[PDB]
Amino acid sequence: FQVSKHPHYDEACRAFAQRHNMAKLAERAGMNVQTLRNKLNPEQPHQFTPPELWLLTDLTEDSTLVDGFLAQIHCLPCVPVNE
Amino acid sequence: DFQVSKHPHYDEACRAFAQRHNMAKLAERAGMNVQTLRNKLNPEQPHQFTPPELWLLTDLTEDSTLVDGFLAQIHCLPCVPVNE
Repeated sequence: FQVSKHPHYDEACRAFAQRHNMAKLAERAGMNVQTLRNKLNPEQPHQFTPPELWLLTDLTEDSTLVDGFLAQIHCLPCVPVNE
Repeated sequence: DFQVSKHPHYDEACRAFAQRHNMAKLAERAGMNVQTLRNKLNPEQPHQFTPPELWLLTDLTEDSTLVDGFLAQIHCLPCVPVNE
């Protein structure tokens, strides 16, 4: 695995802020709304933690953050499995 | 979908990753403090890796233990490379 040139995670972060209401999502996740914007802003040094990435993915049922996380290291998107 | 699992998948991967690799040698390659680097892999400590930190360590070690545990904590199969 090698880190890519194209910012796949940065484009996944900007797109995640596009779809969801940041005020409502930050409240449900118990996050300061400005800190959530910063961790989604590739212009700011704030970054998500693994527990934060799972929580936001769980509440929204959207894999944008995780899929962009995987493409940066050339992994295909999450393929879930149940049972 | 994408629900959080109650098993410590990412935690157990952090322990296995920490045991497999020398922490001092990885810290000087990754440009991190060796004590901070252990804290991220110690589940009993609240320190966590940032997304750039996980890509770098996966790059330097060519070991997908942390990424696969990251995927397993929310019910994703292990990483399948793109391979150009």
